[PDB]
Amino acid sequence: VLSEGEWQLVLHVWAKVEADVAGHGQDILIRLFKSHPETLEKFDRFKHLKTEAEMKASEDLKKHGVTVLTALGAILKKKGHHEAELKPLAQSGATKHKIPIKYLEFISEAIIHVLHSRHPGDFGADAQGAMNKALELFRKDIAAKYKELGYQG
Ligand code: HEM
Repeated sequence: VLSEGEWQLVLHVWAKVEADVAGHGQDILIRLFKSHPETLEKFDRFKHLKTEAEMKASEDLKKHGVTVLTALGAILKKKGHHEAELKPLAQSGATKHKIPIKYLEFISEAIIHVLHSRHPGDFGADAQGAMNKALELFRKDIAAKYKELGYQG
């Protein structure tokens, strides 16, 4: 659980993300694929992208990043009260895409990296701490939903 001031730091930087959801979405996916290339194997229509520039020119990738960040934002705004919003992600992660929690740690690292690269002035230690706790809670609660659906990833 996060304190009310921790949630405000999370939503404060998140408001900055929403000034450019598409570009943040692209930088996060690209950072994920580069840091942890195994993750790119989950995306059938994205593994023909061989270069950073090709990934940025792909409209489908950009659209996907907005879909990912929109869902994540809607969860964060619930400040922990996110069972209704989380359940559909658990279901497709556990029953369709098979996305292990380690891969959610990978994209969590990418999110922190890009937030610090773009917003250092609104993402110092305390805000990094708060966002870390929020994503930790996200992963903890999706793991528990994964197991209720019979996925141990
Ligand atoms: C912050 C964490 C994440 C969020 C909020 C998120 C959200 C979403 C949403 C909203 C969709 C479309 C709906 C559905 O299928 O559920 C999607 C699809 C997808 N996700 Fe995730 N995702 C996350 C992390 C990941 C990671 C870490 C992987 C892989 C390494 C992944 C792989 C996929 C794939 C393969 C699809 C299907 C895409 C298609 O080809 O149209 N996701 N995700």
